[PDB]
Amino acid sequence: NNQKVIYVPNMATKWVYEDAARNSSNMILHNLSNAPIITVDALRDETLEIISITSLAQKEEWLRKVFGSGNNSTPRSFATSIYNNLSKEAHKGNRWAILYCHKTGKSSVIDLQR
Amino acid sequence: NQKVIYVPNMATRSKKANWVYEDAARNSSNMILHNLSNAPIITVDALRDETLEIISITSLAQKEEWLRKVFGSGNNSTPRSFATSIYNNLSKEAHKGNRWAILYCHKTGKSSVIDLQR
Repeated sequence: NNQKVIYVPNMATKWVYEDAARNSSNMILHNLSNAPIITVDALRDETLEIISITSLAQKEEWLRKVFGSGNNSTPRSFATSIYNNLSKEAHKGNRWAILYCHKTGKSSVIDLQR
Repeated sequence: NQKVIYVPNMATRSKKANWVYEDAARNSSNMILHNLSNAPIITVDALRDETLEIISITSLAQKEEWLRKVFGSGNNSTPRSFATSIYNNLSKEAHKGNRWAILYCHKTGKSSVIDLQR
């Protein structure tokens, strides 16, 4: 039942660790279970990557990286819609969105507070 | 029943769509939540934010590149031994095929979800 908790000490600086850590994971599972699920037909691997590691805080940089360039660009209306959806969820004070790509069958967890 | 939101990409279609999404997105997400519910939790006393953010976005595939990215700023004061220990614990889980780990900082209570298969 209990999730494995692995304490990793820092030499420069246990039931208590385990309790706090399990409570944290459980809170995330709770919030994740209420997160919106954004669904798209297809996403380039590179696009999903940049979305999965890029802060929403600078809108133009997010768009610039997601729009990409030239022959390998991502449609602007489509990228922009993804941003506004993610951003809307973020501004509600919430941390998570799930991004599902049908072509791939793959879901990814997006941290909106990155 | 979380909200499902379809974002269309007409530039890539012959024809406008077309509930298959609305239902399949739900299923893959349920599978995610289930696996995450059981993901190992790596817990540390504290971690510099600079180091947390890099760990949360970096592949475990190559250890030397991971360390390279973690200390890329030349100004990261996280002890190298501590960073390496975190890598080894994360890697061990990733080697099992596990997609997910939670990284939890007890000092702050800050908790991040780690994709172990970047």
